[PDB]
Amino acid sequence: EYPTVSEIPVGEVRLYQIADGVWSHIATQSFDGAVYPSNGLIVRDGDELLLIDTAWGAKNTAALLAEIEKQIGLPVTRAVSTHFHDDRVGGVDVLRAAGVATYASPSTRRLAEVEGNEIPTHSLEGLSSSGDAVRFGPVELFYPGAAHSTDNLVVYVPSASVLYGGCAIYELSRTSAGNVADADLAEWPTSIERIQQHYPEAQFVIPGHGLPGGLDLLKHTTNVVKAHTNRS
Ligand SMILES: Fc1ccc(CSCCn2c(-c3ccccc3)n[nH]c2=S)cc1
Ligand SMILES: [Zn+2]
Ligand SMILES: [Zn+2]
Ligand SMILES: [Zn+2]
Repeated sequence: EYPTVSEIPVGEVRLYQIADGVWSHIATQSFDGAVYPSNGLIVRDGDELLLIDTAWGAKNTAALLAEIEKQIGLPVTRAVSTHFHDDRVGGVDVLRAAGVATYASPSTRRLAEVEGNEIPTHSLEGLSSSGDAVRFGPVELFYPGAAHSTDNLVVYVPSASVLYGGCAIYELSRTSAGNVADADLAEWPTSIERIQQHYPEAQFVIPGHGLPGGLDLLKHTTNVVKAHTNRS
């Protein structure tokens, strides 16, 4: 019942209830004549919502907000982008125009600036060192160290045991490394181990793209990263 590319018109968003007061959002985007799904997180914060990641661009992001307004009907007051690439910050202006406070680490803000990407307004302090964790309302934010990118964060919802790995975690179907231009291949397995050691109790693991699963997505990503490392 998890939405895939074939059930999502490009420009539309679906929401998927993972657990109580936790949803993934699913959008699609064309890239290089391919069509990819993309996940984000929505977490109930009392009477308001915390959004994790944009829906990969302004049009998708406006559809996401409209879809939240329709299906949940609670206001999105804050949003966190998990790394500086366009699939996570693309649409930050749309959120901002709708009165959402947008957040990212100084690391992510710096890299987005350098990249010429949209720049979330507010800064998340205390994530600069590997293994750093900080509370952000109904979630914990964790910097495991460099993986898909030097700045990538993961999000844990303690109340629901939902780990959102963002693009540092691959779904099981993805058997080869994705787009690794900005990755730290050498540090990626160690960063996944930090996630393993810090959240052994996670029941649900949501990858940045594709199907959710359990904690084996961590070991899976390790396996894939290592196979890529050994390309010859
Ligand atoms: F099977 C697959 C293969 C690759 C992906 C990733 S599609 C690329 C998304 N992306 C991007 C991106 C940003 C802007 C334009 C294109 C890709 N930056 N970081 C990441 S992750 C997903 C599923
Ligand atoms: Zn990326
Ligand atoms: Zn503000
Ligand atoms: Zn991604």
